[PDB]
Amino acid sequence: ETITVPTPIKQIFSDDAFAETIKDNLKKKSVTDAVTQNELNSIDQIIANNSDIKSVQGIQYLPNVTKLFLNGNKLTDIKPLANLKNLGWLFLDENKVKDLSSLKDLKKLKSLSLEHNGISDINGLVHLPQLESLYLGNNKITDITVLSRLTKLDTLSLEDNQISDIVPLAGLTKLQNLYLSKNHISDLRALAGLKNLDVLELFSQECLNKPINHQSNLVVPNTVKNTDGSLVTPEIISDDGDYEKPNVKWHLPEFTNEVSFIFYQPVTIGKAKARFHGRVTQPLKEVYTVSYDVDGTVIKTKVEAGTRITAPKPPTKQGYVFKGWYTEKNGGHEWNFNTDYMSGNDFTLYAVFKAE
Repeated sequence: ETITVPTPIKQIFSDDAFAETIKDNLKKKSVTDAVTQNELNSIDQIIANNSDIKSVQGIQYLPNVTKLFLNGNKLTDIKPLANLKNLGWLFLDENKVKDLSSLKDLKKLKSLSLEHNGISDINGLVHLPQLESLYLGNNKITDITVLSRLTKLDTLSLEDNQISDIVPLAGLTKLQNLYLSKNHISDLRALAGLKNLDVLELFSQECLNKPINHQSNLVVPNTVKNTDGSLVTPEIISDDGDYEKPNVKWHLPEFTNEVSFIFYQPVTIGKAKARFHGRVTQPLKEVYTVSYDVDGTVIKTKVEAGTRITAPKPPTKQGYVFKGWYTEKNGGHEWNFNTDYMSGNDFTLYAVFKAE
């Protein structure tokens, strides 16, 4: 990883955009100009944001780089970084970098920015417990279990992700700046002990409940909790709903597949002021009851409209032969379970028998 003769910049740095970056850093006239290892050793910092760079191949010949600004490029592989032992600041916003394993030996890294990279798996960050700043906004992260090992972070941005479980942050008492907006957070109890916060953002939380059946009189528990576990009063409720603590209630005379409510709660933690803001969405299934009548005795089961009915075990009446399930006791037509789907209303099916 060392050149032994003067070598043109373009020969080492194969990406045309990155070659111009080295030329400009060294104040050279052309990417064809020859450079020496002593000149490469002199590079402490590279600033090449928004420069259409696809590859940093060649950077492994720069042992003394401590600061690397590469926001807004087209990078995917970062393996050439693997042995830059003195790298302290790495900014890789707006790329497509997913293989964080190349970072595992960068033990002097103090600041890491990886926003807008499509990342979901951050487990590779376990090898960087010394990090002080971490920017992971605009990604697809759900599991932040690993962050309990990052006990040196004072700055953490996780905004615009898919996080619901923030329990791994509870012990990270060094945090001073914490950006968590645009996530799925409904329970702030994990934040209660972060007494050193100065800046906190908690806006636009989208919280999705598991679906329940639609009913005429609907009750859904309020699941939004402050740092002390207390319920956050809804800011506004859809469909003319009302808040009857601890439950939100609606009268829905006609079926609808969703209700929702928005919440707002001012929050103070340590010296930090924040606005806890978000929406809880409740999907609803339209279910009705099939009643099976067997000579006056009925069993009822609930079935979603538009789905197939599972036929019950047929009744066995001595001296007769079961013929089918009919829409009326005396008369009507027979229900065909393989092709007729549950209707949008309650109804009864009647067992009919015939003589031997």
